[PDB]
Amino acid sequence: TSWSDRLQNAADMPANMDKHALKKYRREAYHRVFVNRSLAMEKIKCFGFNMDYTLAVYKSPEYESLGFELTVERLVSIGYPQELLSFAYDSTFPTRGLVFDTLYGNLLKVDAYGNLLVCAHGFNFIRGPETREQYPNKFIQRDDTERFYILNTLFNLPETYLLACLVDFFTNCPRYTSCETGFKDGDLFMSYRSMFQDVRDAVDWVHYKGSLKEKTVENLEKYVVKDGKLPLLLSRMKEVGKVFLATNSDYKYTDKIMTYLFDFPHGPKPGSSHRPWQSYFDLILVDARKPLFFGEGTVLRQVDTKTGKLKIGTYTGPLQHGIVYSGGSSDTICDLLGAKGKDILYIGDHIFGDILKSKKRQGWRTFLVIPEFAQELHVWTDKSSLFEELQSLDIFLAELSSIQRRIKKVTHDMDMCYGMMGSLFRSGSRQTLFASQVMRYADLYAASFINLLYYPFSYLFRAAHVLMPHES
Amino acid sequence: TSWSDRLQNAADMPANMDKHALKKYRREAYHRVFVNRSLAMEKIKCFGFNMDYTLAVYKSPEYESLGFELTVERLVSIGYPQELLSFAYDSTFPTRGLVFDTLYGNLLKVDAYGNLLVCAHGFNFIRGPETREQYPNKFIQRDDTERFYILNTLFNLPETYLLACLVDFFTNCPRYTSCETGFKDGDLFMSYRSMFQDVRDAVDWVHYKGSLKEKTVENLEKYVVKDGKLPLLLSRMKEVGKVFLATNSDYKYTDKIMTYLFDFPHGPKPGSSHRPWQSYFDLILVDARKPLFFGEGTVLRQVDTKTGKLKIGTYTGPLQHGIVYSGGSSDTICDLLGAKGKDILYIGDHIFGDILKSKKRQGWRTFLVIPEFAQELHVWTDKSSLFEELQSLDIFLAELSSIQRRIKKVTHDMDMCYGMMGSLFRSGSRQTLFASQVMRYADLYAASFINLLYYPFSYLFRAAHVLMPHES
Amino acid sequence: TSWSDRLQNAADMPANMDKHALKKYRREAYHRVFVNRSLAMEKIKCFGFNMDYTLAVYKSPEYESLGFELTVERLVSIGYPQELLSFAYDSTFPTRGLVFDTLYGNLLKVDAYGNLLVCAHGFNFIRGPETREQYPNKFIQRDDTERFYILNTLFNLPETYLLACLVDFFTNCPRYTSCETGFKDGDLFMSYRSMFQDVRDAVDWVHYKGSLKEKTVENLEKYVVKDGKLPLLLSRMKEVGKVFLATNSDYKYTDKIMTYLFDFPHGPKPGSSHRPWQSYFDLILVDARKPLFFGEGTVLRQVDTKTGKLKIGTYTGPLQHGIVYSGGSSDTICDLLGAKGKDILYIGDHIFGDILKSKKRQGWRTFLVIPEFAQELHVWTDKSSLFEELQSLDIFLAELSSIQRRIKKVTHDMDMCYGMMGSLFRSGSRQTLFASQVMRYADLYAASFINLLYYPFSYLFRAAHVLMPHES
Amino acid sequence: TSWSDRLQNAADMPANMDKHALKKYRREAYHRVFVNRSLAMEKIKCFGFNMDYTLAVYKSPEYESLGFELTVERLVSIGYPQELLSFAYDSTFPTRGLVFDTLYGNLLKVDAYGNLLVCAHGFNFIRGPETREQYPNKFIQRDDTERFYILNTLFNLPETYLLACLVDFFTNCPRYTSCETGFKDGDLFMSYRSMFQDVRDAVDWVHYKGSLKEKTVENLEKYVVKDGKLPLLLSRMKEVGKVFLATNSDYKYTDKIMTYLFDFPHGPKPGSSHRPWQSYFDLILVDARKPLFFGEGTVLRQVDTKTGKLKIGTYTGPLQHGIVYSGGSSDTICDLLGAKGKDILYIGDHIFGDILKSKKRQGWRTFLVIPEFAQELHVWTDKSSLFEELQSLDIFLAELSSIQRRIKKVTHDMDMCYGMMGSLFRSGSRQTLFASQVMRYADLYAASFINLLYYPFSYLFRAAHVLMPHES
Ligand SMILES: Nc1ncnc2c1ncn2[C@@H]1O[C@H](COP(=O)(O)OP(=O)(O)OP(=O)(O)O)[C@@H](O)[C@H]1O
Ligand SMILES: Nc1ncnc2c1ncn2[C@@H]1O[C@H](COP(=O)(O)OP(=O)(O)OP(=O)(O)O)[C@@H](O)[C@H]1O
Ligand SMILES: Nc1ncnc2c1ncn2[C@@H]1O[C@H](COP(=O)(O)OP(=O)(O)OP(=O)(O)O)[C@@H](O)[C@H]1O
Ligand SMILES: Nc1ncnc2c1ncn2[C@@H]1O[C@H](COP(=O)(O)OP(=O)(O)OP(=O)(O)O)[C@@H](O)[C@H]1O
Repeated sequence: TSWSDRLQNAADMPANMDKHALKKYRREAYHRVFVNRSLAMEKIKCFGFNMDYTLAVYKSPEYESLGFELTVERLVSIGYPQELLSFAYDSTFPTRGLVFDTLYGNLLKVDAYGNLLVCAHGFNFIRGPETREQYPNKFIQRDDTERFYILNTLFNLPETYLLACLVDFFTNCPRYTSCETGFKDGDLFMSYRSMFQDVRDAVDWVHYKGSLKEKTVENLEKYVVKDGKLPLLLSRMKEVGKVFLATNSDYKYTDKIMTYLFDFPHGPKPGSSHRPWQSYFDLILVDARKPLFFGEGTVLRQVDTKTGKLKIGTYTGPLQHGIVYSGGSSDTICDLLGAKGKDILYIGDHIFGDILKSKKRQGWRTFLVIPEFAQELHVWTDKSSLFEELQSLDIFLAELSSIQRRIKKVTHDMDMCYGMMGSLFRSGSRQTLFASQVMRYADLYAASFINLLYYPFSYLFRAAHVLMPHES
Repeated sequence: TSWSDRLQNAADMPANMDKHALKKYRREAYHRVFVNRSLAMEKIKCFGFNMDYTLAVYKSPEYESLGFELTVERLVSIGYPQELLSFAYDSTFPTRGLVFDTLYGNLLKVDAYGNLLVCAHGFNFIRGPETREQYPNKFIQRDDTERFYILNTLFNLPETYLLACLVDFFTNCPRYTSCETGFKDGDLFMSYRSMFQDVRDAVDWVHYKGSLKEKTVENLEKYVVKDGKLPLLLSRMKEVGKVFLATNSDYKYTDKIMTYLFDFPHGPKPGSSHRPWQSYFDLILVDARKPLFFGEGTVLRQVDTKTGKLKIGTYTGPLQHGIVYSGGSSDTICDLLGAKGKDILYIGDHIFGDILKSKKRQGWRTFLVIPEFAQELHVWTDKSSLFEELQSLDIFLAELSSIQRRIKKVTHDMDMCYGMMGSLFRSGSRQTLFASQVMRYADLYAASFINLLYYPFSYLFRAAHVLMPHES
Repeated sequence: TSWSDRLQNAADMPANMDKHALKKYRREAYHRVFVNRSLAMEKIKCFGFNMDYTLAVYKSPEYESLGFELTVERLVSIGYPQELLSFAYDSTFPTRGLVFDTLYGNLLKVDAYGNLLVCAHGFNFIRGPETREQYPNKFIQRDDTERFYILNTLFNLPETYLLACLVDFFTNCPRYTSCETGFKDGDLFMSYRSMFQDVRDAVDWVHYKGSLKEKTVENLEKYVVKDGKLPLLLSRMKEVGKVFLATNSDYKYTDKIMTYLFDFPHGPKPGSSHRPWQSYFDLILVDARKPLFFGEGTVLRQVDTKTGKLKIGTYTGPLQHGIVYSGGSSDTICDLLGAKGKDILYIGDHIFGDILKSKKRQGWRTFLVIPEFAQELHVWTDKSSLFEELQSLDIFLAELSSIQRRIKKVTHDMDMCYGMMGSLFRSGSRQTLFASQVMRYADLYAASFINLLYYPFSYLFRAAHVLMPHES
Repeated sequence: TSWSDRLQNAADMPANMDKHALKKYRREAYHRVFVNRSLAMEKIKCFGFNMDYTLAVYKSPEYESLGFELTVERLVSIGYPQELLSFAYDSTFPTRGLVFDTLYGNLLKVDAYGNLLVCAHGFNFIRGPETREQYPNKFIQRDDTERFYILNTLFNLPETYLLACLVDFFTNCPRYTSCETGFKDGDLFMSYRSMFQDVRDAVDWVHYKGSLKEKTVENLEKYVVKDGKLPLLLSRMKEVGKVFLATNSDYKYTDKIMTYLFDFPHGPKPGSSHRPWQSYFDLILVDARKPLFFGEGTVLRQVDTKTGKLKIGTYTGPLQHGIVYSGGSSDTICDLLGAKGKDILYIGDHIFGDILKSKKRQGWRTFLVIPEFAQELHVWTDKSSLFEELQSLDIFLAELSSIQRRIKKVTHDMDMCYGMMGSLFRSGSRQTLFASQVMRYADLYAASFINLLYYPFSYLFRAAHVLMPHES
């Protein structure tokens, strides 16, 4: 049971729009919208979306394995050894949000302060004392972006695992000599940094020049979650405000995916005429180039929706029915829809490029979709006893040696229930950088934005006020 | 009664080192150390200090008025109108941490998200609806550092007030025509941006080329808080670890100020031989150039402590008794003291240049001194009824029009008890950017670091664990 | 008769190595090496080459027309109008070295000071007075590289003509409205700058992702000059020094072209065994990335000459027989060959990326190949009477109105003998930027480096010393 | 007899404005204007000047020694050793235009290609073979501006000598150990780079914060050449065009110097009423900040000519009689005077900041004043026999070992007649970078712009056309 199994299970259920059924449904944690800062939904005048892993949730582990397989094949194609073909994607290893240290070739799980929570070299999980040789302060400088790469997105899950496979493979292959910063192969030296760049380039290649999109579109049922409640919720949003799409993907791929997402023998509700996906949007913008989109952006272009090609020149005209934009900036959207930032609820899955940047650069309201959250929630509630014991040990240790070794043991057993790299949100009692960024920049979050269907449009999402220590 | 009156009052009390007297003393909020993240003092091996507003707390409002007067005189000296000489510093106007908007000439109090809490043009406090003409989303882009300047330090309190005096003066003087972005004076246009730069340059000039330091040193009793408990606490720190000074000030001024701070007819305790201030430090570093200090820093130099001049060349030698450094970097300190970041408690007053940067760049532990906090605490406890009523109104409004107008009225009455720009930490129920940065980057904070004297060196400072909404 | 016709004509002649025959052959201007700075050939220890338009001279106008056709087809493929397919390359329009002004859409021929010599908007040649509206000082700022693009290479001849075709087409097509800085097409605006970037991108695409290389290699006799004297001269160079290749092209294409260049039923001389092209080189380096090559360069890689792919990792080994390098820097070559800069004669066709940069960055000696020079020389000698009359008019005008109008008329008639954009080297009595860069940075120049065959290896190439006005 | 002795000698002669006397006077080389590019004076509509070493020629060696003495005193004041006070400026050592190599501490005389002509470490002149250890290719990369500093101006003559004094002093002082890149002094290391920066900072300090200007103005007869022909030539320029001043100096100093320059008991000619210096200028601009002046420049300000202070704000008004500008850009001048670049003859002494930059950035016509040229001309004509012998040896050596050693010997004897660093313009038969920049960017040059007085305003300055080798 993967996280996308939970989501597709909830997607196969028709929407019971009885007012009592909704209030009861959103009592379960899997259907709730969780709130970091209070948000009065009645003030939202525009609902904005990205597409990938938000409207189009790619099924797991099939999609990650496809991306992994095509990336491995690209690396072999450019000269990596044939043994890469023996790799097989393993969804229990990677957790999202890890940091690859290109100097020493380690995957790191860190908190918001750069403190080390987990350190794996290949598949070898390095314990505290051994990490101090490379990390004397158990700490990394997050601003050293040349050295450290944060694997933010679900698209990064294949390469997260692949980086560890590669370090593991070169380390244990007798043709290579392991050095502090890479591998020696006779008169060739492969640094972890250049290896990382090859992987990163191959993932980009797979997405932009390879066959990933083609293989996705030829088997959409295998790769993309489909939910009849999606047209219903969007149609309700359009009744109370405006709806826009702003995706980094190109129009041809967006058209294929969105057509599939809306391919039901009916419109918003069973019994209604089917409507094209574009009719659900007041504004459609592709090739957004987020997060640059939230600053100067790029030149605003017009898509020829017949050919899927850009028309030649900068588009200077108005928002017209049927027009599709390419590029532009977030100001394009606000001007064309007559919106201010706080009028907008932007619904995305990229913690940095969608949520952090729209919040900090423009003061948009934010809803973070966390696709793995359906599975994380299941583990969290099933193992809440382990966490509670952890909280008790920390309290008992505060009043006071065998307690500290028991804290590490419970922490490990809890973390392993999530996978080898632990929970997206914490390791034991220590929060991750990702958890901290969610809390700070996502006003609302959930496994799926479809959970908004279970709340009335006048709903006041409420968070407790934050107080300083001296104020409480 | 200024905030420095509270501090000097607590400074005139001898230290009662009875173990029960300490535990009782630190029960009062004015003597507590407040905790944002747990910190086991037994792990601290090095105590580091800045000097200005930490070891040398400048008395208020005398010091701010002196800085104001010399800045006004410098501006008049370079050609500003004689009417500036009629200005008089007013400590009830400025609050620290405001943002000057150089485009429109406004002082802004903002939260961590750039939302507007207060907007004053000159001395005219602009209400919500009128601010939307210039701030359509009631929001500023904090990354637009060319436009927005954050007035972080107590040294910025004179210019905070002076900026408002100047906007007020040019606005109401018939020789000038007010425009959106500055003032027209015939064939001369003075933008708010160039006016701001003149003020900023004049404050720098006053500090580096003017008479401020000279006038301070000639009347240290008037301008600098003096506390016999300072040598005692530093001496206790040196018994359990190492002690270092890292100040942006030059050696000649540091020597004068520190000599005064230690000028008692005794050493750490009454009855003990007096010791020179330098003997309290394992490492003394001046001209630190923080925050660059916490990255590449500058070339490490050696001070000739006889002449107060730098010796010629880069210093390549070891840490020797009596040596004084200039420049260098935070790595200089860690290498020379054999410390890792988390071994260090760095005690400073600059939320950005001392605390944020040492935390994020180096993983140092941090203690933020907030000199005005003595007065803020007094107002907070005296007016806790107003805040409680505010909390109740927000709760009552959440279950549900005359409540919202009452919320704004209580918010104003509460804020005015702090001064015209309100509390350093909030406006009503909304936290400031400064409060958020304190919580995120200051592990400990207090009105004075002397409050550490009331805690044993094995003390475990404890903060509650942070949980995400779905985890609680 | 194109310039490559002259070259291939001289290539079909076997080499007469009789000492008197050589001295007599190099008396004709078409076989001379011309000298800007004295160079003692006996001091040259390494002969270095680029490949494109130096070793592999592409036949004209066939190769330019092929590049033009594929670029037009790429532009139409991305959405430019079908009328582009009616364009046909015209070798009489473009001269190399013109500057495209992306602001106003003009092709400019300039001198080294940025003075305007010729200005064409589309195919409309703008006369002096009309150019002053856009160029008030008849002058462009050459450092404004965002605005002005210098079309340095023969590869730029197709796009030189295509830019003029496009400006001409959009200007005279009634669907578009001509504006100062581009064309309006309803709600789309196409600036000259974005049009230029489309052209530039399409030329790059044609070379790197399109079919240009493929179409060249499938008909090498049509597209590439072949000369049996090339293996002979290289073999003689290797007898007295070292020989290296440093090309921006990739190994697969280099191998195909060079194999063709050496595909004779014999080696250096008729009767000798054929040798593979690689045997003529002590060092072979592809993917050079000049001019960055002459600074930090890129990571040094090793080519797997079986697969044509790079081996994985940085190459740390020594110069071995049969090894082929990729990337690296000019220091790679100097270290591996044990050469200092002035030991090296580098033979290239890129006035900026080969000659200027190797001279200024490294102090290499330089030989500039100018493929069109064979034709320019023919016109120069045939029309020397027109130039002489021009020199006389300038002298007569200096002793003194109908003379000035006659100077412009002779200047035009002379220039048109070269083509519509005149001589590569001048317009009338005014030298071009290209001529000035040749004189300053090319120690030697000729239509072909094969002209070195007509000089003994001890030859002292001599240039007259330059004197200041007061020194003569 | 210094170069300023020649100039002041020619300045003490009244102007004989008889038409025949002028034509005869400008036959002597000392009164000629030398021509690199033809210039029709009738086309010049604006004459522009800098002040320092152009209008105000500082007497030699008195002014250089004053600058040297104050710089040494500043260095000692900040901690350099007392032995510096034993230095005495020596005008026979420095030549203008040398390059200080901050890596190895050498003064270099180079040609335009970075080839080494002279290399002195301290006062030790390093011969060819010994220079190859540090300069393997006898070549420096001129674009390595962090390493190499070109000493362009006469203001740099004191520090040119001082750098050599310092290297000499530290090398031969037993307290210091000489290393490749600087000097070790126990636990202090002084790199040549930081030593150079101290010198550069001290020269700036002397000019901007020290007593150099004050000491100059208190004895103007000692320090500044005064010529009654200066008001006459400027008055004649104003009769045929406009005249402007654009100086990097401030107004207070400009006013003092210019008042002295015009302090005669008469105006342009004996017998005429004296006029204030400002009346000779249509436009006066101080604080120009050249060469940035020739790009974006700085904010245009207005000088209050009563107080010598800037008025507050940007000046938006028109060119008015009596107005004085500060800052701005070259476009300010062109707009206000209604001039295009080629209408302007700009007369300056800074080969880079005045001449090169105004030529390349704006297409101004240029006149380079070379104050030492009066003395260089004397030596050139007196030793023309040595140069002729040198030319003969080079020719004789071209037809062909004892000739080459005789070429070096004649080259040395010729160079030493100019000073220890040889001629500004060459070393033997090799031209300097400075000579090359003069030829390329100075349309006209002379020891003084006063030489323009000997030419009628319709004069056509003529230079021979430049031809490529194949064109002649
Ligand atoms: N999740 C992320 N993905 C990619 N880049 C990020 C992410 N978070 C931060 N960055 C960027 O990485 C750089 C270094 O981050 P740094 O920790 O210095 O600042 P920060 O993110 O503001 O830290 P904090 O979380 O303490 O606010 C910054 O430019 C920041 O914008
Ligand atoms: N108190 C401060 N004083 C001066 N500069 C600051 C302060 N706080 C942040 N900055 C700097 O101002 C710039 C813009 O801040 P921005 O809000 O973009 O990032 P941030 O400070 O990381 O935000 P956040 O508080 O959301 O983490 C950044 O370079 C940041 O480091
Ligand atoms: N033929 C060329 N092709 C491409 N870029 C060039 C060429 N010639 C010069 N450049 C670059 O264009 C920029 C602007 O040239 P600019 O005229 O400012 O300097 P320059 O080339 O040194 O001039 P000069 O010819 O007077 O020496 C510089 O960075 C220069 O290196
Ligand atoms: N006399 C000078 N003084 C100061 N800087 C200079 C001088 N001459 C050139 N420069 C600057 O130094 C840098 C390096 O010069 P470089 O030799 O790379 O270019 P260049 O001056 O165009 O050379 P060339 O003389 O061959 O045209 C450039 O930015 C150039 O503008």
